[PDB]
Amino acid sequence: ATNHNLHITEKLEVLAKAYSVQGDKWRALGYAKAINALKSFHKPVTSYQEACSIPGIGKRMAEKIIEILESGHLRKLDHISESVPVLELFSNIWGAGTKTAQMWYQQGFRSLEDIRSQASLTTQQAIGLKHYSDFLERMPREEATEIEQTVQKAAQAFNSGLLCVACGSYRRGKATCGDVDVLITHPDGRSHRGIFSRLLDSLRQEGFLTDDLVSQEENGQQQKYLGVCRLPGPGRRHRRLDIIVVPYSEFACALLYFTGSAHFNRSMRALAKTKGMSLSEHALSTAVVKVGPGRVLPTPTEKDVFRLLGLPYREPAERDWLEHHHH
DNA sequence: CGGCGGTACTG
DNA sequence: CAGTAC
DNA sequence: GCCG
Ligand SMILES: Nc1ccn([C@@H]2CS[C@H](COP(=O)(O)OP(=O)(O)OP(=O)(O)O)O2)c(=O)n1
Ligand SMILES: [Ca+2]
Ligand SMILES: [Ca+2]
Ligand SMILES: [Ca+2]
Ligand SMILES: [Ca+2]
Ligand SMILES: [Ca+2]
Ligand SMILES: [Ca+2]
Ligand SMILES: [Ca+2]
Repeated sequence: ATNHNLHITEKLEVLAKAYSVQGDKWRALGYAKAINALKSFHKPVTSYQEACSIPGIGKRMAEKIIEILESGHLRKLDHISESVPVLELFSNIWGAGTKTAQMWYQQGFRSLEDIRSQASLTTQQAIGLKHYSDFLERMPREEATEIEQTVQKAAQAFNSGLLCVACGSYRRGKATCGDVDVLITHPDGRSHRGIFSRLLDSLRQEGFLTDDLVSQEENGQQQKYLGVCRLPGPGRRHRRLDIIVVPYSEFACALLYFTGSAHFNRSMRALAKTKGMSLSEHALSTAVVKVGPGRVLPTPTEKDVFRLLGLPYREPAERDWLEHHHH
């Protein structure tokens, strides 16, 4: 775009973070939409009226946008609770969300050392905690490619016809990635089955996977792996890796889901529901509603899902937000 | 005013 | 079930 | 927070 309201969005984002770490998620959702709407606007907002006219912006947000626009900052930023930056710190641990972070706060911890030395930690959070720094860093797009190639090469050693694709921010074209998302399927509709057993064992053998966060290996029909990998060679960081294995008939919906963004996926699914459909990572489904399951519409490609939702195909680089348009 | 995406693990 | 995650 |  070119954010024409940069000075405004900066400040609303601080505020938004604050609700977000305090656990006030709907409020934080509201801020995020407004903020995207400001960023995409053709010009600096100049009037309260013009602010309210924007979908995503109502009275309370227009008051703020205006106050910032005239007076040059936002009072409310100097009343944010002091606990917020601790709650953010604790929430940046993988596996600890706002509840854990609040529990730790009421136990009086205020730093990661208070966490290590005294807090009770789930298995996941202990892993989250020891890799705190590495997991906060975004990786270059090129390290993501090598991670994906590792997973793919290990998969094709078992079956050369297996399809592997990196999704997430990578597929949306970004320069850096918070974590790598790999989608595996097989066009024969069948040989995706039992992959995780073999694939995980192989990736552990040569030391690439260093920890597992979610991986239900008791289940032969396991569909997801969330864990931690590390490319070989000196000084490499530990990275988050997510792998999903799906049947080929689910490929377009899984691809769409895994490409995201999160906000994009939410809006798509909200749209589907407005049309008596249901959109998931597994399928797009018609005639919903206790509720009734409705039937799967076949969707051999992502274009089919867009078409059935009455939208034009959206290129992966333009899937940051649904309500963001224009070539 | 109530709804705000739909689903998969963990414990 | 609540919590966290994708 | 905003929307229907
Ligand atoms: N709450 C969520 C989270 C993710 N998603 C979907 C499924 S996984 C895909 C990408 O999500 P990630 O959290 O890896 O974000 P991105 O890849 O966009 O960015 P970075 O990893 O931060 O580079 O989005 C979702 O539908 N709902
Ligand atoms: Ca509006
Ligand atoms: Ca966390
Ligand atoms: Ca590939
Ligand atoms: Ca991810
Ligand atoms: Ca990602
Ligand atoms: Ca396990
Ligand atoms: Ca309310």
